[PDB]
Amino acid sequence: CIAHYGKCDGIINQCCDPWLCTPPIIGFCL
Repeated sequence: CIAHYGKCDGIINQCCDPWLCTPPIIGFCL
């Protein structure tokens, strides 16, 4: 479910950790 602080597919904010994927498109979950 997306690597730690790793980029996301974009429209899919399914980032387990650390918290959420923001921004959604072209961003990293922190």
